[PDB]
Amino acid sequence: MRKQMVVVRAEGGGGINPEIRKNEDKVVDSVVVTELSKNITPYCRCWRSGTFPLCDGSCVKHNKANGDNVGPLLLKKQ
Amino acid sequence: GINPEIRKNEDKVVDSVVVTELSKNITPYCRCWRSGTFPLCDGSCVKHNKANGDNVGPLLLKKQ
Ligand code: FES
Ligand code: FES
Repeated sequence: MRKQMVVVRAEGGGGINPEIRKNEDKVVDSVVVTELSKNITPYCRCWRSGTFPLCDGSCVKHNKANGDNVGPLLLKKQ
Repeated sequence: GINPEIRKNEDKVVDSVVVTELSKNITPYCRCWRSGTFPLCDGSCVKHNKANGDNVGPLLLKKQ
């Protein structure tokens, strides 16, 4: 959408992940659950985190800008 | 927007998993907000990806 080479990604389209790992056929991440170190580890469901697949709070910025309500998955040891 | 309809009465939709409670060897959790079994993945991602030229997929929680 909007070619200047540079493609400006204007508007919407149907997608939800404009930027992350676009070279991958399908972005899947795996967690072997015994590898968790903290009691609670938040995982990103918004495709905006700078530490994706972890949540860095970018969801907060996305929600306010877009009138959305997404948030992370909390993996808990206990 | 990312989430069309899930739990709009919540200003921020968060789910928790106590990993010792998982039953399947690999349990897929939805990151696309299209699953009919959200927060689980039911493969709606695949249809979404095809329809919208996207490449999103689940988080897989594995025992081994
Ligand atoms: S940064 Fe994506 S869910 Fe928090
Ligand atoms: S149904 Fe949403 S990630 Fe598979």
